[PDB]
Amino acid sequence: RLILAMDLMNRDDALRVTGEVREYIDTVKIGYPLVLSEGMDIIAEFRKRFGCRIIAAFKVADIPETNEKICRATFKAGADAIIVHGFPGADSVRACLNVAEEMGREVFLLTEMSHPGAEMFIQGAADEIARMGVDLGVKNYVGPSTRPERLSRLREIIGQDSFLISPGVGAQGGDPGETLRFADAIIVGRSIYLADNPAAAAAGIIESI
Amino acid sequence: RLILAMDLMNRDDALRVTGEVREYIDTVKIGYPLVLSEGMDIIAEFRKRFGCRIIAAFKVADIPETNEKICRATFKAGADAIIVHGFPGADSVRACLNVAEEMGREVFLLTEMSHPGAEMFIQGAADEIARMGVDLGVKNYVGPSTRPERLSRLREIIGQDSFLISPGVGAQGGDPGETLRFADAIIVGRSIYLADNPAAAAAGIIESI
Ligand SMILES: O=c1ccn([C@@H]2O[C@H](COP(=O)(O)O)[C@@H](O)[C@H]2O)c(=O)[nH]1
Ligand SMILES: O=c1ccn([C@@H]2O[C@H](COP(=O)(O)O)[C@@H](O)[C@H]2O)c(=O)[nH]1
Ligand SMILES: [Cl-]
Ligand SMILES: [Cl-]
Ligand SMILES: [Cl-]
Ligand SMILES: [Cl-]
Repeated sequence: RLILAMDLMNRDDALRVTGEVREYIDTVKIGYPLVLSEGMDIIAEFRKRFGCRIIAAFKVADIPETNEKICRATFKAGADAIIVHGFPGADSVRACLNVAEEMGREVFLLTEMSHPGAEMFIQGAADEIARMGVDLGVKNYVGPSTRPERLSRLREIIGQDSFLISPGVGAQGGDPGETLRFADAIIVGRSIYLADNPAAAAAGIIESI
Repeated sequence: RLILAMDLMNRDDALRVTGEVREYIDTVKIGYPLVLSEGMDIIAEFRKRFGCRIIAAFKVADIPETNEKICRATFKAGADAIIVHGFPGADSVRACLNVAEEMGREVFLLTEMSHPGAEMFIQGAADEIARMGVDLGVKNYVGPSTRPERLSRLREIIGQDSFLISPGVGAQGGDPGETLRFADAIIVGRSIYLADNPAAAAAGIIESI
């Protein structure tokens, strides 16, 4: 129920930390901080080295045509799933779903974000973004640990069978236990990778879980 | 280090047994007995239901053009890797490697088989099939548990970094421990799925390992 957000930017440190906490996870979320610094080949290296599932945290938010290209490159690189923003609309999300279907991969729909600014425009559209996901057949979602009442509403819309993961635990203020009342898994980055002992930090989260 | 060969033909029994032994594995080898009976959709169902890696045991052995089509359908269905026969030659293997590269997936090269008949024609070509794999850049191989001296020779050719899995353990007479002196993982089918208590059978193998 714990996903590591590996946002370190240098390959050596990323490999060190991921290896140290491998026993407490099986899924690593890799995003642009690491990929832009070390290249897309890092995805296949991680998948092979650690035998974990890899979720690409690219939160695609372009027009349909470009979203298709990004998804294809991401799955070609070996990612098991890609996170997609829902605010750009149904056609942009459908483009990602089409490529995931073609390549036997998964799409996670980001519905409401965890940072303070998410309240400005995203929050007001979040319920509709989640309903759009349900209408499109999306089965994997991302919602905020920092707002459990919003996480509850998201779970209500997507149902119990849908898979929901949630960032914002630790550094941003979210609580593991409270978040897991609604999400199937929690995403944790800094609380683990910036810790003096990442393995102990992960173990401590697991214990409370 | 244990891969389940799930060759039961009915979905209910396959799901039952795989769920019962899930804690002892993380990789399931699915082949034609199950796929032809329940459809290719069973691959994605297993991947989702159990969160395990899926190796498609199709041992592709056609001309390049057809091998390409089979590999594409297999990866579209969600398989993480596909097993390919090496006896048909380099072009047939290259066709599979090309699709695996396009889709961010893996190819396992079957070099020598485990049954008695493998001594008739395959064994005499096995060393060369393995060398061909090395020349083509193959990093994943399949060799026989029933002939550890042959498994040793295969390991010698492919090197220590290559990943080697081995069927023939249990029902066919192979030994877990002896096989693991050379292979990274053992494939076990009947000894587990036909057992009165599959979980206990898997646990017993794990203990001896
Ligand atoms: O609404 C969202 C969507 C994505 N992330 C991402 O999830 C991770 C959370 O990291 P951290 O705050 O645990 O360090 C980071 O990769 C971050 O970009 C959020 O934090 N909130
Ligand atoms: O040389 C080979 C190649 C493949 N398999 C396959 O590996 C599995 C071994 O099953 P079992 O003998 O443990 O039941 C089966 O799916 C079988 O088709 C072998 O046994 N030997
Ligand atoms: Cl993300
Ligand atoms: Cl972004
Ligand atoms: Cl096989
Ligand atoms: Cl066959």
